[PDB]
Amino acid sequence: DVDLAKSKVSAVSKQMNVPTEGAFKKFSAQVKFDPAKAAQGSAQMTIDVASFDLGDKMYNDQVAGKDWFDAKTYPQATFVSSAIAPAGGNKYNVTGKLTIKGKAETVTVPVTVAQNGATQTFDGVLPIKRSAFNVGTGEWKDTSIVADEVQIKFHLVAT
Ligand SMILES: CC(C)=CCC/C(C)=C/CC/C(C)=C/CC/C(C)=C/CC/C(C)=C/CC/C(C)=C/CC/C(C)=C/CC/C(C)=C\COP(=O)(O)OP(=O)(O)O
Repeated sequence: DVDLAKSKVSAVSKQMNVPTEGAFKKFSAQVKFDPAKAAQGSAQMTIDVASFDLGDKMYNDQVAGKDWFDAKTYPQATFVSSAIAPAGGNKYNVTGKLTIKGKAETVTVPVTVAQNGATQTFDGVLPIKRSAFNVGTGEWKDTSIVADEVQIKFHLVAT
């Protein structure tokens, strides 16, 4: 499987002179994938949500708090695949369970895969609604302040 230092998971939000992008500095992931048997593959990711870095300590503290991630109550977010559907041209629709702030949803993410030497790379973007996971509640429900749509971007490098 993977390499954190070589890999990146980020989230892009809007409001609306944006992107505002933050990156999770601590996560793990496991991938098992052979394009000759793609549907037999699997992947999981576990993110340490308190490691989310927007490049600003006050923003980082706010987003860790109860109305946002509530990182003390829910320290991790997870994705676990259940199916992989080839989409043609090194693209695969990867379906699985995304759990954020203790709320689970089935999601399908388009992933592009490349191999070069002993390295495999997995790139994709998953749009979600933060409200679906109750991320940014209370006064932060107002989507004229922070948009509901958040794009989760990942670049996973294995071996
Ligand atoms: C074929 C194969 C095997 C492929 C591999 C498959 C594979 C590994 C796929 C991976 C797919 C996925 C889903 C990967 C990600 C996995 C996980 C667990 C993702 C969860 C990440 C996560 C916690 C996402 C939630 C992100 C959210 C909703 C973040 C909130 C966004 C945020 C913090 C916005 C804050 C806005 C900011 C910084 C400031 C606002 O400032 P403000 O005060 O309002 O300014 P003003 O007042 O001026 O307006």
